[PDB]
Amino acid sequence: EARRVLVYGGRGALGSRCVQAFRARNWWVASIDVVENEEASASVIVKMTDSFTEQADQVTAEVGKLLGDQKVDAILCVAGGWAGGNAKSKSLFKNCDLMWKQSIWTSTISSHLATKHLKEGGLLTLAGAKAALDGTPGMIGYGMAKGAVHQLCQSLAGKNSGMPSGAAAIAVLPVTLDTPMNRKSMPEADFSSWTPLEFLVETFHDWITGNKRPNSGSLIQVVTTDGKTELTPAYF
Amino acid sequence: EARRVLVYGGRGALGSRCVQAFRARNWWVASIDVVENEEASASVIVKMTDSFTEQADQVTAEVGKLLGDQKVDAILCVAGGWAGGNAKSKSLFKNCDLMWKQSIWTSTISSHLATKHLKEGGLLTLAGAKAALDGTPGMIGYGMAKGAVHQLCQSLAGKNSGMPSGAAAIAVLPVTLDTPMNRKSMPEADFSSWTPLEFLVETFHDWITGNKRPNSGSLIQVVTTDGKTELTPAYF
Ligand SMILES: NC(=O)c1ccc[n+]([C@@H]2O[C@H](COP(=O)([O-])OP(=O)(O)OC[C@H]3O[C@@H](n4cnc5c(N)ncnc54)[C@H](O)[C@@H]3O)[C@@H](O)[C@H]2O)c1
Ligand SMILES: NC(=O)c1ccc[n+]([C@@H]2O[C@H](COP(=O)([O-])OP(=O)(O)OC[C@H]3O[C@@H](n4cnc5c(N)ncnc54)[C@H](O)[C@@H]3O)[C@@H](O)[C@H]2O)c1
Repeated sequence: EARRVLVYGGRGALGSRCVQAFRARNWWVASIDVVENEEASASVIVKMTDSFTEQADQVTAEVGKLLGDQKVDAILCVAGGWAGGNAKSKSLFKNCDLMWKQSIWTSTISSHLATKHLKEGGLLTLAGAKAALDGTPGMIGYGMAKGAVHQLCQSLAGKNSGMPSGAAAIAVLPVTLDTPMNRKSMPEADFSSWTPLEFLVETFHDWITGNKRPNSGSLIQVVTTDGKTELTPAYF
Repeated sequence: EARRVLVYGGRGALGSRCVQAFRARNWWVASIDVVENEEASASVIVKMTDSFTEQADQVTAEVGKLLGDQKVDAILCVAGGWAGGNAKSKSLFKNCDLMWKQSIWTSTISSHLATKHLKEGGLLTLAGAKAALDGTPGMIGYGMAKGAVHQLCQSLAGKNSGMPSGAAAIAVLPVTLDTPMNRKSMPEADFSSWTPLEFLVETFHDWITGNKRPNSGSLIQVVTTDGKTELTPAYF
């Protein structure tokens, strides 16, 4: 029960799969990323800038003009990426900068967009990390970025957060996704423990059409063992 | 047991009290803030910029030149500030931008500085928020900022985070501090539930000189009831 979806990070591995999948069902899908998705119904290009407010104002304004008075069924915030490094790393700063822009910036704008354009009873999905439920000594930036997302998910389920009535804010907490990039970069790893993209797509679909949707403010761990994926709630 | 301290946010309410207090004991104290602290032994001025890596590289380089081969007993990261707003707020973006720069940026550089300049058995203090242990619907940015700090504290206590041997990473989680600004801005509030600055200063002093120091990765709630402050551990 949905025909209007926004995919934030629409050109990423997951995001791309979503656009394709929803377009195949004849849903109207807009992709919001640093580059265009010609497969989407519409594309919003995020401006590359160090200025958060400049980027945010730009996306908000453009989505505003694109939607008009139309509300969407869901906003899938699937933007992110990974970078490692401990506190001593020479690349700490560069990596932190990137991690913040990919996960914190996107999560924040998404949240704002949800308050303005999500239908009542609609869905917002955020991208967290199972690893970020604890200290992440070998990946400072990433852990911090994802931790903040987790926290934000809590805020949105609270009274007077600005979320539309009956809408839900849900964070997905994966370990590793099965992507060609992951495959090339971790060639001798056990792919049988990586989550297929299709599994998430099918899950999102369920959540949208009212099937098995968890409460707002839920942190859902996505863990794959021997090619079988399971969903397990985690508490903040 | 200390004579060398760095205060990050050295010109803030708390930070200022620290510099004064440690200088009074004849300790060498450097203040790192957006403005100079003429009361400190030394002052490092953070460059105002939207570029995280530009700001970070600048502080790191300058602290490096200032310290040389000298290690410090402690780094008190007391930088922050507060801004409110739900997800629907028109000022969300502006407020988020500020919250991130004051708490996330500072916490991150501080952490990096600790790995390079903290003595073994030294201390790093971070500034969190009791409120950020849950969803903060009325203060998105703040909650996110402080949540990330909490998470980072966890990372630094982990194996191979880059922290010097025996040093500790401790986050302080206040409710409200007794500041003249708070007083002017919340005039009919119960000041008897606000934490005196001196209490934190005395606490920091204890932590530095080895008295009653909690484990690394500790989240210490600071709660004042009827002018009596108490320290209570919280778990991530
Ligand atoms: N792949 C994994 O192993 C793994 C493990 C845990 C979590 N995750 C997460 O799940 C989500 C989906 O992962 P993925 O594998 O599809 O990621 P991806 O790297 O393949 O795709 C992320 C997308 O985000 C876009 N993006 C980055 N910053 C952006 C901004 N400011 N505005 C707009 N778009 C921006 C990128 O351009 C890219 O298209 C991400 O948050 C990712 O971190 C992935
Ligand atoms: N005052 C309260 O009621 C209250 C409640 C909870 C937490 N806290 C926190 O405890 C810590 C001490 O609080 P305070 O009352 O002394 O804060 P403050 O606002 O009075 O001082 C913070 C300082 O941080 C500096 N700063 C901000 N961004 C900076 C950057 N990028 N580089 C350097 N310096 C930067 C500011 O210039 C200011 O001097 C802060 O993290 C604050 O958020 C305060």
